Amino acid sequence: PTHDVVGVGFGPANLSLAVALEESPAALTSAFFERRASISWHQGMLLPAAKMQVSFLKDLATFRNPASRFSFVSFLHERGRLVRFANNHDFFPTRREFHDYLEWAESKLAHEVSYDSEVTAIRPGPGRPVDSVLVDVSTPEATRTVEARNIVISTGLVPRMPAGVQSDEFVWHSSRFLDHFRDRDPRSLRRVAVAGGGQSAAEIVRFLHDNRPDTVVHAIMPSYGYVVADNTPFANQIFDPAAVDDYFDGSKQAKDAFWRYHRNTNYSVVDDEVIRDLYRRGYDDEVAGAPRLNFVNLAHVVGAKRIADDTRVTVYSMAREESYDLDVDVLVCATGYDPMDPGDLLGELAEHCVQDAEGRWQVDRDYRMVTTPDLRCGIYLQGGTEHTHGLSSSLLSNLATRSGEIVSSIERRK
Amino acid sequence: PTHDVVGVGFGPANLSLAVALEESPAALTSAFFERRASISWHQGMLLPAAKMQVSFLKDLATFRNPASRFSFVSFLHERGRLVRFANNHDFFPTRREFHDYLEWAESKLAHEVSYDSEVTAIRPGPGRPVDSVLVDVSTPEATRTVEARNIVISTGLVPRMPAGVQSDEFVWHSSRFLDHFRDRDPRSLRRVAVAGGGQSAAEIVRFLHDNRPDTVVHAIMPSYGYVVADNTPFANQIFDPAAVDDYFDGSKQAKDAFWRYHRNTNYSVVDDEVIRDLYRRGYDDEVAGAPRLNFVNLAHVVGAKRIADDTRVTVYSMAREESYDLDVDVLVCATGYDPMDPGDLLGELAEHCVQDAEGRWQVDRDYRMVTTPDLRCGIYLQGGTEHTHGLSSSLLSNLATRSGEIVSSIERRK
Amino acid sequence: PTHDVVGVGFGPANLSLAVALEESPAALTSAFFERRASISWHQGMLLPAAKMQVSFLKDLATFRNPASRFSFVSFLHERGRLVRFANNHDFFPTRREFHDYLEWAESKLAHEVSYDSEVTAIRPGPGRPVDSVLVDVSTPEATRTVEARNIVISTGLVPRMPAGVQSDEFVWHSSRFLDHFRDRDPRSLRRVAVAGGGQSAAEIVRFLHDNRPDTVVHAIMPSYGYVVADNTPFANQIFDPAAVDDYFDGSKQAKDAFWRYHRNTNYSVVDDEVIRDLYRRGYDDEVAGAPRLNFVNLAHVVGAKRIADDTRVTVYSMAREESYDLDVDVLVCATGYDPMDPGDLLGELAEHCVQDAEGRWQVDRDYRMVTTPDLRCGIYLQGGTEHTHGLSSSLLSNLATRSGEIVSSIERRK
Amino acid sequence: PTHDVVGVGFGPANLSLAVALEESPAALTSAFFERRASISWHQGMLLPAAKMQVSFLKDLATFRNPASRFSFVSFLHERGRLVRFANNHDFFPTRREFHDYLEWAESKLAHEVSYDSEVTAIRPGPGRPVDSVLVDVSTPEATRTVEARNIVISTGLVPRMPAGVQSDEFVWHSSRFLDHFRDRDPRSLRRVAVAGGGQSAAEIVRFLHDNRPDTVVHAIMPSYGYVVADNTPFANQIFDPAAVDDYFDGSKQAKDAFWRYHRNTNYSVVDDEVIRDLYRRGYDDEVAGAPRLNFVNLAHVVGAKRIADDTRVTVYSMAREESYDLDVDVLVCATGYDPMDPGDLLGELAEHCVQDAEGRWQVDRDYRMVTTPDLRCGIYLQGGTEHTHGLSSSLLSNLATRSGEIVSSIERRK
Ligand SMILES: Cc1cc2c(cc1C)N(C[C@H](O)[C@H](O)[C@H](O)COP(=O)(O)OP(=O)(O)OC[C@H]1O[C@@H](n3cnc4c(N)ncnc43)[C@H](O)[C@@H]1O)c1[nH]c(=O)[nH]c(=O)c1N2
Ligand SMILES: Cc1cc2c(cc1C)N(C[C@H](O)[C@H](O)[C@H](O)COP(=O)(O)OP(=O)(O)OC[C@H]1O[C@@H](n3cnc4c(N)ncnc43)[C@H](O)[C@@H]1O)c1[nH]c(=O)[nH]c(=O)c1N2
Ligand SMILES: Cc1cc2c(cc1C)N(C[C@H](O)[C@H](O)[C@H](O)COP(=O)(O)OP(=O)(O)OC[C@H]1O[C@@H](n3cnc4c(N)ncnc43)[C@H](O)[C@@H]1O)c1[nH]c(=O)[nH]c(=O)c1N2
Ligand SMILES: Cc1cc2c(cc1C)N(C[C@H](O)[C@H](O)[C@H](O)COP(=O)(O)OP(=O)(O)OC[C@H]1O[C@@H](n3cnc4c(N)ncnc43)[C@H](O)[C@@H]1O)c1[nH]c(=O)[nH]c(=O)c1N2
Ligand SMILES: NC(=O)c1ccc[n+]([C@@H]2O[C@H](COP(=O)([O-])OP(=O)(O)OC[C@H]3O[C@@H](n4cnc5c(N)ncnc54)[C@H](OP(=O)(O)O)[C@@H]3O)[C@@H](O)[C@H]2O)c1
Ligand SMILES: NC(=O)c1ccc[n+]([C@@H]2O[C@H](COP(=O)([O-])OP(=O)(O)OC[C@H]3O[C@@H](n4cnc5c(N)ncnc54)[C@H](OP(=O)(O)O)[C@@H]3O)[C@@H](O)[C@H]2O)c1
Ligand SMILES: NC(=O)c1ccc[n+]([C@@H]2O[C@H](COP(=O)([O-])OP(=O)(O)OC[C@H]3O[C@@H](n4cnc5c(N)ncnc54)[C@H](OP(=O)(O)O)[C@@H]3O)[C@@H](O)[C@H]2O)c1
Ligand SMILES: [Br-]
Ligand SMILES: [Br-]
Ligand SMILES: [Br-]
Ligand SMILES: [Br-]
Ligand SMILES: [Br-]
Ligand SMILES: [Br-]
Ligand SMILES: [Br-]
Ligand SMILES: [Br-]
Ligand SMILES: [Br-]
Ligand SMILES: [Br-]
Ligand SMILES: [Br-]
Ligand SMILES: [Br-]
Ligand SMILES: [Br-]
Ligand SMILES: [Br-]
Ligand SMILES: [Br-]
Ligand SMILES: [Br-]
Ligand SMILES: [Br-]
Ligand SMILES: [Br-]
Ligand SMILES: [Br-]
Ligand SMILES: [Br-]
Ligand SMILES: [Br-]
Ligand SMILES: [Br-]
Ligand SMILES: [Br-]
Ligand SMILES: [Br-]
Ligand SMILES: [Br-]
Ligand SMILES: [Br-]
Ligand SMILES: [Br-]
Ligand SMILES: [Br-]
Ligand SMILES: [Br-]
Ligand SMILES: [Br-]
Ligand SMILES: [Br-]
Ligand SMILES: [Br-]
Ligand SMILES: [Br-]
Ligand SMILES: [Br-]
Ligand SMILES: [Br-]
Repeated sequence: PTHDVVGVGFGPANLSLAVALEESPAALTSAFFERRASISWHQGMLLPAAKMQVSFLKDLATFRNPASRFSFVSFLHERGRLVRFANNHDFFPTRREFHDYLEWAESKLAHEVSYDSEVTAIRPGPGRPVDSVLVDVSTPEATRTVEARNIVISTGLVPRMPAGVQSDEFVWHSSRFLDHFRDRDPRSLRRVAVAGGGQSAAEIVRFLHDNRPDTVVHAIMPSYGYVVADNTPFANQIFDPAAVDDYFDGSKQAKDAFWRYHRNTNYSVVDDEVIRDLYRRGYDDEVAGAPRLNFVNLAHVVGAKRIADDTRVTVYSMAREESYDLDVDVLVCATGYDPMDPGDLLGELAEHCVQDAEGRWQVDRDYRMVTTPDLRCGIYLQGGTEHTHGLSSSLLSNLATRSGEIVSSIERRK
Repeated sequence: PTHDVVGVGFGPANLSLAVALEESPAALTSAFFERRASISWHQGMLLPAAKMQVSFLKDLATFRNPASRFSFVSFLHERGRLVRFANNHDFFPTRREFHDYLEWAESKLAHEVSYDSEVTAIRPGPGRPVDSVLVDVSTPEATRTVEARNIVISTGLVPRMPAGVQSDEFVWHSSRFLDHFRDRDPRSLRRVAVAGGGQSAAEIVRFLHDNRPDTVVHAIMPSYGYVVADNTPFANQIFDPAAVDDYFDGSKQAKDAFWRYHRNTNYSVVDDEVIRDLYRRGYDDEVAGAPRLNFVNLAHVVGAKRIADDTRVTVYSMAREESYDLDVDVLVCATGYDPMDPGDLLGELAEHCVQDAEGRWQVDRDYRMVTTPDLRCGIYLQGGTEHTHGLSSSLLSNLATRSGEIVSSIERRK
Repeated sequence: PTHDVVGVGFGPANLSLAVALEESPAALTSAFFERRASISWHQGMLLPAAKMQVSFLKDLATFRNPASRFSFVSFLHERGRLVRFANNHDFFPTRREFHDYLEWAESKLAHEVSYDSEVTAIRPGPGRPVDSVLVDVSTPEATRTVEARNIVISTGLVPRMPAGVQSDEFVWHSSRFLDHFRDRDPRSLRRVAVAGGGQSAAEIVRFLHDNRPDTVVHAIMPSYGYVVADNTPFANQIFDPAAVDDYFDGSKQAKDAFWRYHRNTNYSVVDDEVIRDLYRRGYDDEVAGAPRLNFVNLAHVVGAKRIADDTRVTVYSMAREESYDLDVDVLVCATGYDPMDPGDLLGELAEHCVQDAEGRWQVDRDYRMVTTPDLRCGIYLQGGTEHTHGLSSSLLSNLATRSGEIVSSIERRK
Repeated sequence: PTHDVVGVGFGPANLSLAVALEESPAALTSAFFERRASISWHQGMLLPAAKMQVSFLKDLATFRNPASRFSFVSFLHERGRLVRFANNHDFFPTRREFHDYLEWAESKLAHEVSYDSEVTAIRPGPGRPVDSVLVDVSTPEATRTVEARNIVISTGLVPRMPAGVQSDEFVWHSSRFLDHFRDRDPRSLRRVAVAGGGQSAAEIVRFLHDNRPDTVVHAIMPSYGYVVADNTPFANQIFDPAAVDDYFDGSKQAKDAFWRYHRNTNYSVVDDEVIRDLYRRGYDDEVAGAPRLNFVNLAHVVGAKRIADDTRVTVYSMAREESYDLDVDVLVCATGYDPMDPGDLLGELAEHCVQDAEGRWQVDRDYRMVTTPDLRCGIYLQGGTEHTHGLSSSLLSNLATRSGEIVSSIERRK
């Protein structure tokens, strides 16, 4: 049994793909494999006040199909919370509500996703030219192989630790913050260092500040203060379907300009509202004569070691061009992520995939990897297209159109 | 040929009815009559900056059917403006865009509306009990009569001038502001009086101030300054479908409480942003040493007379308890509207319509007039239900659910 | 030793008076008596997030003297927080910071206030015409009498409980909320009823929601939902110095118009941001499937009784026109305040104070009670002038100008 | 006659110096020379809606002296506009009002400024050690020389045109926009090109769009849309007095970090509000079917030539890597400014001024140029300290403290 398309991973990207498949009149067979027991959308960072960074209109389908049964609005309606939501006049749902939306959409699908199923490799199917791929799937009990004419890789961002710092029992990456934080006896995390100046760093500091009154927090970041995230309307355009065209067709000089001017729309920046809230907290503590937030600016974390009952963080100060130590109970590294790497699961098939001068996967407009004539199977990327398709690659801005484009591509080639 | 339902008037209310009819699986025949040449939704007040007072999610259908082909979101999509609109992050479209939406929805309808068709009377059909009504329709060429088992009256708010003031060539009601303003020579309206403290009054003054630099404006209103419109989420809940029930099923005492506390959600009030804009304009003029906005507070317009080339406005000052005369080129009365009244159109049928103690029409929860057993035809009201259904009656807050309940009622009784 | 002026009470109003006295070139002797141990400015309601309802520019002096050593700006500067405050771009300080400001201003004063000193009576001095008043002061150790040519009564708002509800250990007035709440066992206040729809009611509910995850709260109020406080620039003009004149010189009809239209600037209303925050909390709880905020609208508390371990609150529902019982651990009545009344303190002197038709004190523009020729001493009111001077009487909007006018009046008559 | 200090230029910077001198108890003689007829603070860009980029609290003196007779608040009070201003709740005055403030402050000043007086050179005074400088002043009638022990150079930003483009009758720099625009016939500027993506560019485009309904505008900028200006509280800390020290004492690495992360607080960026307003304008035009704003992104103006009745603008597109022409009536270059440079004015004294490795002027913390032993006179810079003191150098953020430090330095050396 050969599937038209197999999806690796089941986060929002492949979920929108599943939705696109179901709404398409094309009869395409599919299977999706997710390593986790269920949809798990950055749960480590599902903090109490966390808000979506995108508008609810930017959901799984609406931009493609304004009357989708899978729209966020449909979700609200079924949950009897559309009227209440509209009264709030906030375009940005909470992360918690959105996570619910995902699970609701997944349930509504006719198709059934295979959970607890980790794709370990993707191999050339039999014959030349290669007309199918073999997908090696590991479940807790067994292992098996499924065959597919096309494959869509959507395995998500990859946590990035500072150079020279390894995650450990008292050194956490932000992605696994709540995982670790639930364990730990409250009276044992009185001193926390948080590395980073981005959205993750800010949210974690805010959470620590609100959730227990006596925690002392060291916010260590290279900038002089949080840099504001740019969500102004002209800016939000870089995420419009048509802007993806602009970026794709543009010269390397144009692509650079994109990053040079508009990297602030997403990377190493903090939403305006979160910034103000942190500032208000700092101000009120000063008034109360009880400072707890220590902003260590123009600095990086360059090392961590456990010494007795204290995690010793080595900080490099740019202002003084000197390193020094910082003893705390826990170091949380909110130091960001690396892009999805298409090459991960590809071994041999990577031989048939085409790189450019600088070594990067070549990708067609329809998110399909460029291959030699030895490969006729479609390898599509949702994620890992930062170089070719732009800033929207890892984000939720363009789920509907990207998924739709991929489905159409697959139908066209069938 | 007897129709299941005939709609009198084709503003947003009956348009949502037409949509509800089309989306309903029930096979109901219908005709709609509009006296104008086309949909004309308060065009006299389609000022440059005018913004909807209701969220785009409150459209013709979405609250009833979250995936309607007639949703505002569908409209944006077809116009290729959904992405752009979402980037704006504003829940409130312009009046101009919304007017487009209505025309777009009307065109989509399978059914064809009869324009240039004024309903002049509604009369008892033949027989007893009365099982149909006769609808007298006047077109430019002819007159005719069509028969219907149910009728839905939605003829809109009725302009209300101040007592003792009649509309005239230099005394206008706000509803016909642009109609009269586009005609006049700019250099002839250097002095304008605007009566009222509501949304209409404020928008007109703002428009006059922005449009031409030398117009002097007298803003005459009973309050000491504009009163802010309440659109905070809890007060807004009075427009929830469920709040209609609360109002309907509530005692007279409870109904009175709605008006006493929440009349400021709509009547005699001005949107926060419009108020601030006017204030900024006044401030900047003062700085420039060139005042043009004269706020005449705690006052009422009590008369107008044309004297040579001047419109003389008689103003009563509450502070002073005396009247005085104000000479301008034009008096614009933004003094509001009276509710729809099915009274005039009904004639003989009114005999079979039951009134309450205070002589008002009794109306069922499904918007259907209470009748004697002599009358079995449904007379539904969209508008004119302020006293039975509450503050949502004349507004856009509840189009989807009201229209849906009327359609269901008609189907149930068939 | 006869003082030119004696101040009864030392809240913000008399503090601004003290400041006005010191800044005036006039050499006037004074004494101030405060019953409490120190300045105590609604400490029972000093909740964590509470924000001033008035701009920092509306402080003790700035409107009168734009370069006062007692300005809020001077306070920030001395505290080394001015730059930090300006960066925040918020016109509204916290209540906690403002309380600090008051104490700071009090300390800076040359004059020394007499604390722990309750004024128990004000009596006619010796002679005719009565030329001085005698002020009976009770300290913890002794009692004494001081003599003054003028007296300024500023004893503040008086807590008002719902009719037929008396405060006790499980039935609190909002004014003493933190007094009772602190140290009460957390696990013993799992069910709280809060009566009222005003700023106090809203802040307490929000605090309860924020500070304890388990607490179930019943918000009981006569309106259908919180009514927004009007702070828009034009309505806010009623607090301008010149608007005091407009109100004072205006007819009874005009005065009524102020209250009819602009009572929503202060009474029985809630700040926009606090409303939205409560709504967001309610929404998120619904999403989480854990409702805790119960809004009991169109209702009022009509009785309370202690029954075993429960406080039984009798609620009257306007919608149903019936009464029912609600069991909670504590009833907090945030039911507002009555105006200051010089009546009690005055005794005999009241004979020489002229009343108008409705039993109310006549007051001159300069806040000086109207007296018979039998009395030449100045009795000034800061507070209790709602009926003569308007909505600014109990508020912080006009401290600088009122205090300045009182000082000037006293100097003029000397 | 030898002055303690001579100021070159009389914009806000030297105005604050004059104020600092006055308020200082030190008896220092001074003269100020301005080449214009009066204070002329970027009048070419005094557009109708233009708003200060800095809080009113950041005025001539307040941060140094919180009760200055020259504060913005004092200004408002004297103008009888303090109450009205506070009611507006806007920290940011209009540029128009601020310009008034400057003139008002100038008039208050006890000592008189010499207008129509252009400093043409600064020379070594006679003898050894060099204890004075000679200032060559050219008035319309005569020329003269004044002597001073110290000199403060504050001659402002210098307009910068694109490379290969020269200002002309139909090619304007933004700084002279209104100067040229008030002259031209309206019907002759139907096609305008505006180069730049900064605050100047945005304001001019907005003005052109609002002013006349039929102007077509080409907005040419290197970014893919306007980049938001960062004004959030933490990033704004870079303008704190203490942040000057951090920048000054910091390594080159640290200084680079300030620019790398926080350049977006001021350069090549646009205020949030202005961006949103432009976007709304674009949206409404599309709805109206009448587009007029053409955003030419990822592009640079590289040339301009007059050809008959057309200004032909050569545009380089980074996306296509090619150049093309656009014909308009006028090209406005809003392409920014170069820093103040004491270089030109200094001449021979420059020999006595020490440069660093990269050939830049070495400046002490007090703003005083580093000199050779023979030179004992103080040469202070207000402006032109970007490389030593940081991003505050050309701005209004720090007038009070900088001026105060310079005055103190002069007194201390005296
Ligand atoms: C805390 C936080 C919050 C947000 C965001 C990031 C972070 C860290 N993002 C960006 C983020 O990339 C986005 O929200 C989604 O996670 C992207 O969807 P994906 O399906 O592509 O990755 P995603 O990570 O969601 O899905 C990957 C899945 O594949 C599974 N998987 C990986 N390898 C596998 C294998 N070998 N076999 C089987 N399964 C495998 C993983 O288990 C995982 O479930 C965002 N962006 C935005 O625009 N707005 C927003 O609000 C947010 N919110
Ligand atoms: C300037 C302005 C702006 C707004 C609003 C009012 C005003 C004055 N409204 C309220 C307004 O009532 C609502 O928007 C609709 O007009 C109501 O729809 P009807 O369909 O009920 O009115 P209208 O929309 O008033 O429908 C009546 C129509 O029937 C026609 N008609 C009358 N008599 C007839 C006859 N005898 N025969 C045939 N046709 C006849 C009329 O010609 C008219 O077209 C509003 N509310 C809100 O909630 N949000 C908002 O943004 C606005 N905007
Ligand atoms: C929780 C809360 C918060 C606010 C406000 C009210 C409340 C309840 N207000 C209004 C409030 O009225 C105002 O802030 C001041 O309290 C009024 O000053 P007095 O100085 O007039 O009152 P208070 O400030 O009430 O002055 C009274 C003092 O006199 C003392 N006293 C009474 N009788 C005495 C006696 N016989 N002998 C000696 N001393 C006696 C009392 O002890 C007390 O210290 C307000 N308004 C606004 O415009 N903005 C705001 O932010 C707020 N904030
Ligand atoms: C349109 C616009 C608007 C703003 C700003 C810039 C621009 C272009 N700025 C920055 C701007 O640099 C600042 O507002 C002041 O102009 C700087 O003060 P200066 O006194 O140093 O220069 P400024 O240019 O104001 O004054 C210099 C003066 O010296 C005179 N002069 C020059 N050479 C001379 C000579 N040889 N002899 C005699 N006189 C001579 C000139 O005539 C001129 O009047 C700003 N920044 C901010 O933080 N907030 C804001 O709101 C603004 N607003
Ligand atoms: N509420 C939400 O929906 C939410 C929450 C969290 C994250 N997200 C999303 O997830 C994505 C990533 O955000 P992110 O904050 O996790 O990552 P991020 O944007 O890459 O931010 C990483 C930060 O850590 C800094 N850093 C790197 N090495 C460091 C070191 N050795 N010491 C100190 N700081 C160091 C980076 O500084 P430099 O770049 O200057 O080197 C940067 O400030 C974004 O798309 C974001 O929007 C969303
Ligand atoms: N942008 C939009 O979508 C828009 C624009 C305009 C209107 N509308 C809507 O249309 C409806 C009507 O609003 P409206 O502003 O036209 O009317 P309105 O709300 O009824 O207000 C009428 C005003 O005139 C005053 N008034 C009455 N008699 C007067 C007199 N003799 N002299 C001076 N003033 C007098 C009223 O004062 P009192 O009430 O105190 O007596 C009131 O302030 C509302 O639903 C509104 O939201 C919407
Ligand atoms: N309302 C106000 O108070 C107000 C008004 C206007 C200005 N200002 C102030 O004045 C100062 C300067 O602002 P500004 O906007 O005048 O200048 P600016 O910040 O320097 O911005 C100049 C812009 O022109 C661009 N540019 C450079 N060469 C170009 C070319 N050949 N073709 C097209 N575009 C080109 C720059 O792009 P790149 O830099 O990316 O190369 C940049 O976006 C700031 O302090 C600003 O805040 C204040
Ligand atoms: Br968005
Ligand atoms: Br719903
Ligand atoms: Br690193
Ligand atoms: Br560890
Ligand atoms: Br970890
Ligand atoms: Br949190
Ligand atoms: Br492009
Ligand atoms: Br540290
Ligand atoms: Br796409
Ligand atoms: Br698509
Ligand atoms: Br709404
Ligand atoms: Br679209
Ligand atoms: Br009319
Ligand atoms: Br307008
Ligand atoms: Br109810
Ligand atoms: Br309904
Ligand atoms: Br329905
Ligand atoms: Br205020
Ligand atoms: Br400070
Ligand atoms: Br109590
Ligand atoms: Br709180
Ligand atoms: Br619930
Ligand atoms: Br007063
Ligand atoms: Br005064
Ligand atoms: Br403008
Ligand atoms: Br600022
Ligand atoms: Br004033
Ligand atoms: Br250039
Ligand atoms: Br040039
Ligand atoms: Br030219
Ligand atoms: Br020029
Ligand atoms: Br530093
Ligand atoms: Br030519
Ligand atoms: Br400094
Ligand atoms: Br200083």
